[PDB]
Amino acid sequence: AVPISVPRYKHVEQNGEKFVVYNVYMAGRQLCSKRYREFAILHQNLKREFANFTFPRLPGKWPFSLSEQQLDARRRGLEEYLEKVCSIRVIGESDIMQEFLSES
Repeated sequence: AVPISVPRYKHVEQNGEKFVVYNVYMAGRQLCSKRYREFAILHQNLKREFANFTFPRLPGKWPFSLSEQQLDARRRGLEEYLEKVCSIRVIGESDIMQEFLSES
Protein backbone atom coordinates (compact mmCIF):
# COMPACT_ATOMS: atom_id res chain seq x y z
CA ALA A 1 0.00 0.00 0.00
CA VAL A 2 1.27 3.46 -1.02
CA PRO A 3 1.29 6.11 1.75
CA ILE A 4 -1.75 7.98 0.50
CA SER A 5 -3.98 9.54 3.14
CA VAL A 6 -6.93 11.91 3.57
CA PRO A 7 -6.33 13.11 7.11
CA ARG A 8 -8.53 16.22 7.05
CA TYR A 9 -11.78 17.56 5.72
CA LYS A 10 -12.53 21.28 5.79
CA HIS A 11 -15.55 23.51 5.41
CA VAL A 12 -14.61 26.17 2.87
CA GLU A 13 -16.16 29.20 1.16
CA GLN A 14 -15.32 30.14 -2.45
CA ASN A 15 -17.17 31.96 -5.23
CA GLY A 16 -20.08 32.44 -2.83
CA GLU A 17 -20.68 28.73 -2.19
CA LYS A 18 -20.10 26.85 1.08
CA PHE A 19 -18.93 23.24 0.81
CA VAL A 20 -16.53 20.59 2.13
CA VAL A 21 -13.12 19.63 0.73
CA TYR A 22 -11.00 16.60 1.53
CA ASN A 23 -7.25 17.12 1.78
CA VAL A 24 -5.22 14.37 0.13
CA TYR A 25 -1.62 13.63 1.17
CA MET A 26 1.12 11.34 -0.16
CA ALA A 27 3.92 10.43 2.23
CA GLY A 28 2.81 13.25 4.52
CA ARG A 29 2.86 15.92 1.79
CA GLN A 30 -0.35 17.59 0.67
CA LEU A 31 -1.24 17.05 -2.99
CA CYS A 32 -4.74 18.51 -3.42
CA SER A 33 -7.92 19.69 -1.74
CA LYS A 34 -11.08 18.42 -3.44
CA ARG A 35 -14.80 18.16 -2.90
CA TYR A 36 -16.69 14.87 -3.00
CA ARG A 37 -18.10 15.54 -6.44
CA GLU A 38 -14.54 15.73 -7.84
CA PHE A 39 -13.81 12.29 -6.36
CA ALA A 40 -17.03 11.08 -8.01
CA ILE A 41 -15.80 12.41 -11.36
CA LEU A 42 -12.35 10.85 -10.78
CA HIS A 43 -14.04 7.51 -10.15
CA GLN A 44 -16.05 7.75 -13.39
CA ASN A 45 -12.97 8.73 -15.34
CA LEU A 46 -10.77 5.97 -13.92
CA LYS A 47 -13.44 3.31 -14.55
CA ARG A 48 -13.78 4.32 -18.20
CA GLU A 49 -10.03 4.51 -18.87
CA PHE A 50 -9.26 1.29 -17.01
CA ALA A 51 -12.26 -0.48 -18.39
CA ASN A 52 -10.95 -4.00 -17.81
CA PHE A 53 -10.59 -3.48 -14.05
CA THR A 54 -13.37 -3.90 -11.51
CA PHE A 55 -13.09 -0.88 -9.23
CA PRO A 56 -14.03 -0.77 -5.55
CA ARG A 57 -17.07 1.29 -4.61
CA LEU A 58 -16.55 4.97 -3.86
CA PRO A 59 -18.21 6.11 -0.63
CA GLY A 60 -21.79 6.89 -1.68
CA LYS A 61 -24.38 9.66 -1.50
CA TRP A 62 -26.96 9.98 1.26
CA PRO A 63 -30.67 10.90 1.24
CA PHE A 64 -30.06 13.64 3.81
CA SER A 65 -27.52 16.36 4.58
CA LEU A 66 -24.32 14.94 6.11
CA SER A 67 -23.54 15.40 9.81
CA GLU A 68 -19.98 16.13 10.93
CA GLN A 69 -19.63 12.46 11.83
CA GLN A 70 -20.71 11.49 8.33
CA LEU A 71 -18.26 13.95 6.80
CA ASP A 72 -15.55 12.23 8.81
CA ALA A 73 -16.79 8.79 7.66
CA ARG A 74 -16.82 10.01 4.07
CA ARG A 75 -13.24 11.24 4.52
CA ARG A 76 -12.18 7.82 5.83
CA GLY A 77 -13.97 6.10 2.94
CA LEU A 78 -12.26 8.32 0.36
CA GLU A 79 -8.92 7.50 1.96
CA GLU A 80 -9.67 3.77 1.78
CA TYR A 81 -10.63 4.13 -1.89
CA LEU A 82 -7.43 5.98 -2.74
CA GLU A 83 -5.31 3.49 -0.77
CA LYS A 84 -6.66 0.77 -3.07
CA VAL A 85 -6.60 2.41 -6.51
CA CYS A 86 -3.30 4.27 -5.98
CA SER A 87 -1.60 1.00 -5.01
CA ILE A 88 -2.09 -0.23 -8.56
CA ARG A 89 0.76 1.27 -10.54
CA VAL A 90 -0.98 1.82 -13.91
CA ILE A 91 -3.83 3.63 -12.15
CA GLY A 92 -1.67 5.44 -9.59
CA GLU A 93 0.62 6.74 -12.34
CA SER A 94 -2.13 7.53 -14.86
CA ASP A 95 -2.52 11.03 -16.28
CA ILE A 96 -5.98 11.00 -14.71
CA MET A 97 -4.70 10.37 -11.19
CA GLN A 98 -1.68 12.64 -11.56
CA GLU A 99 -3.97 15.49 -12.62
CA PHE A 100 -6.35 14.80 -9.73
CA LEU A 101 -3.47 14.80 -7.22
CA SER A 102 -2.37 18.37 -7.97
CA GLU A 103 -3.38 22.00 -7.48
CA SER A 104 -4.47 24.27 -10.33
